[PDB]
Order: sequence, then structure tokens, then C-alpha cells
Amino acid sequence: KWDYDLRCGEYTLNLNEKTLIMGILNVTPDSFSDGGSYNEVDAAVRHAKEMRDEGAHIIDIGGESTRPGFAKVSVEEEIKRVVPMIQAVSKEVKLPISIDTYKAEVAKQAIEAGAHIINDIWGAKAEPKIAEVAAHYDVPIILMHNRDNMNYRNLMADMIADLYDSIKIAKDAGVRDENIILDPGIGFAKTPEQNLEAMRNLEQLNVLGYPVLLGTSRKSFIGHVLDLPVEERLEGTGATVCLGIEKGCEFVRVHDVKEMSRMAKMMDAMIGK
Amino acid sequence: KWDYDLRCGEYTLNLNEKTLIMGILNVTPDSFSDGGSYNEVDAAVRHAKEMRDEGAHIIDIGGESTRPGFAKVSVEEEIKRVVPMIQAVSKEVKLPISIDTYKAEVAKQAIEAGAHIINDIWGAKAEPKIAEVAAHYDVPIILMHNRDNMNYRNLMADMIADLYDSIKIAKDAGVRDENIILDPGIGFAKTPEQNLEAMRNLEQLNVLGYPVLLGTSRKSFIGHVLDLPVEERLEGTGATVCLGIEKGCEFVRVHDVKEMSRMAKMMDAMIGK
Repeated sequence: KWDYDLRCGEYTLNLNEKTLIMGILNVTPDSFSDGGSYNEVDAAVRHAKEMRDEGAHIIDIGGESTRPGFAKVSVEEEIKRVVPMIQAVSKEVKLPISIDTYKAEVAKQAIEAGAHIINDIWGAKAEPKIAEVAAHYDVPIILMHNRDNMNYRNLMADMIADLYDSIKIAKDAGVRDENIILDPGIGFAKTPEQNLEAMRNLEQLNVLGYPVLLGTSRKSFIGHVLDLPVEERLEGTGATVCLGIEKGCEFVRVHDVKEMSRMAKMMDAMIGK
Repeated sequence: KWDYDLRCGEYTLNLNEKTLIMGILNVTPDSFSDGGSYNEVDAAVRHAKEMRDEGAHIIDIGGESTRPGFAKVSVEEEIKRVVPMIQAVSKEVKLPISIDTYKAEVAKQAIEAGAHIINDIWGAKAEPKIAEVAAHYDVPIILMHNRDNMNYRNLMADMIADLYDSIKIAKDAGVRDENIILDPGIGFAKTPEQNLEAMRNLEQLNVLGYPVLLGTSRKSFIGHVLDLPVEERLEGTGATVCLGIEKGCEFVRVHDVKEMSRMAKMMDAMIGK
């Protein structure tokens, strides 16, 4: 299916042998410091090691500007927090690292500090220069579907249009097809019912011809269906991962690495991946 | 899709609103007695109550002749064991009950004692009279794919042929289309690789026009894929349930009711069931 591998500097990810598991690392910020402290970075490192041990192929690192928190915090402050995490994790965990930011300057620093992949929840629409950063360092970029409203004429057709606008921003800036990954942005700019509909029709994203990353871990729409709180969302996350893999997804972005990684492996055997 | 409901005497199961969860009850036999003892029947009742509380729609009860044990034990002995379980569970748990037997005489007793559905792992081929029993009491019968060898020319085509031979035995005896359910007999008479292939092509069973029950809970082929023992098979069972539901299955037969029931509900929301 994929006649290339994803090139991540020192690491290389094969897109055909198995669904790739991206493990979610959120910063736990120390109060009393703007970042780089022992408790903070060691908590990040320890968690990356656990996820590596549990089958994660990628460690995804987010500062405070990004999901789930969305704090109004400067690029100056975000760098003092996010860079020390990347330096330590990249040194101590032999796995590619993605930086979960929409900010061009943060992406740049994160890669200088050792990050291999860019993960943008705004699909290069919040800060287009991020695509230029991506183009220059020659790294993979994940363009997630998002927008500032839920006014859809035809959900899927609009998602594909919206995504394609991100592909065009990325390609105009010099990003090669091989460094583009798409993400349907489940849990963003969608009603619960639209989240379900997006999941039901995920296979449509495949006609754009790029690898697809699915990120449904623990999200709210699972709670809406099961009437269950965030810490009891394992089975529902599971379902979404399984359905995603059946519908052709190459990556899933998850908090519960042990469990989701086992489900992914079993799905792969069944569908013949 | 289904223009009828499954009629189970006092209970009625709708085949369109949701995937129906069949909870597995295996007898724990008291040594020192041939059945009906307090410890044995109360353990069965307590377990049926838990599964009912955890979202099971059907309680499936098996004596010693059936899976997983396969003991060489008489119909006289099997009845003294299985009947007291059915009497107590039917009285104390307001759920339809299926009797997991291939034996015509056991099926008969089990229904007289209060069982509502027959679950035959031999598809009415080990004891054809079981279809006559089914026809007479006018109850649903589950015909599982099985055979005494793995000599397949074309797995799926043979399964469908084999199943159709069971449909013909059942219909000749007077069983109505509406009381026939099929089961692909995953984990029976199949290599691990054939089990995976059957799962990959499950949607083909739908052309026969009958509801399909899937029973993959904790089975060996999941262990073969994950290299994991029976008690760590939750994620892998999960995958199989999810894939089955995506492929149109109406029932799943599971040990871990809480978990599988949550996954089923989420799958249903996503595929629009």
C-alpha cells in the first residue's frame, strides 16, 4: 500500500507492517517554576519510558498552549517548558518524538531540541509559518482537521475540503507529500453526533492519498455515548481505535498505551496488516 | 434490517436496536455430588446476577459435556447438573436463558426446566433430533459451524456450505427461519490462521439471511496472536467483538460482560445501530 517509509531522522517508521501507536505525554507543570525542573522533567521521562515499554512507537509531547488545557501562554514561556522535556526524553527514550503545537516558533525550537515530527491541531491554519518550519527541517507534519465553528453543510465533504486547504498551505511552503499526515480532528469543532458520523465515514479520508492518524483517546463524545467519566473510557476508546484501524488508519494517538497497543496488534492480525 | 423480533417466550429480543450480549455461565461442579447442591447452584445464580447487572441480555448455561471441558459424561448425569441451574437462574434472573448443548435429550430437559434458546456447537449434526426438539418447543436455535477436521478447500465457501447443511437439517425438522441463528464457530475446527481469516471475512455469513452470533471470548487464537494467556485476553477479545459488530453480527457471546458490553454499545453508536 505505502511505497515509502516515514523518515524521522535517526528513526524510520514503516507504514505497512502495523498500526503505529503514538503515546500522549502532557506536561505536568511545576508551580514555582517556568520549566526545566527535576520533578517536572523526570515525571515526563518516566512516563515516556513506561509508554515505550508498553508498545508506543512515538512519544507526543505537549506544553500548556495545546490540548487539553488551552492556556493563554506566550511562546517565550512555552519554550522554557517544552524544550527541557524534549532534550531529556530524546536523550533517554529511543523513540521518535512529535511536538504537539500549532505555533511556528515552538515547533522550530522543539525540533532544534530533538523533536522529529510536528503535530498541529490547526492544520497549519493558525500559523502558516509552521509549514515553512516543517519544510525547512524536512520533518513529518500532522495536519489535523479543525475550525472555529460547527456550521457544516455536509460534514465529511467539508472535512475533506478543510483538510485539503491544509495540504495546499503545506505544499505551497515546500512540504513533500511524504511528510504529510492527516488527522480527522475528532473531538474538535464537532458536535457529539458529528464525531460519531466522522468515525462512521473515516475511510473517506483515504482518497486524499495520505497516511491518517486517529486521535479519539478518552474524548468527550465517548462519554456522551456511554455516560461515563474520563477515567472509565478505555472500552469506548478501544472501540474507536478498532473501527479506525478497520477503516485504514496508520496511527492512533492514545493515553492508555498498554491496552490500545494490544487491541491494535489484534486488529492488525485480523485485517491482514 | 430485521423485520421480526426474536421471540423467547416471556422475553422478546429486538435485533435492530443494539448488539445483544450473551453472558457465558460455565457450571462449577461440586465434587461429592452429581448436581443440585447449594454451593454449585448459588455460584451459578450469583454469576448470572452479576452479568445481568453488567449488561448481559442472555445467560448461556453449559454443563460438563460442552466447551471448554468436553468431559465424556452421560445425558442422565448431565441433566442432574444442568436442570437445577436452569430452574434457579430462570426463577431468579429476568433474562432469557440458552442451553449450550448438542444433545437432544439435554436440550429437551433444559427447556422443560425453563431454558428459552438452544445453543448447539455441532449445528444439529451430532444429534439431529435436537432440531426436532427445537421445532416442537418453537424456540430459537443457534447453529454453530463445526466439523471433525481442518481439511478445507476454501475456508469461507466451505463454512457457508457446512452451515447451510445445518440450516437444511433444522428446516426439514420444522424449524422456522425466525428461530434460526448462525455462529461461525471461531476456535473450532480451524487453525489459528483460519480463525483470523474467518474473522476477516465474517460479513459473508450475512448472505444466508440469518442473524449471526459471534463467540470469540478468550479463545486460543487471540493468545496465538498476542502471545498472552487466557486471563489477559480482554483487549484481544475486544478487537474481535468490535470487528464482528462492524461486520453485521447481532449477538456476541462473552465472559467479560462489563467490558464487552461497553465496547458493543460504543460500536453501535458509531456504526449507527
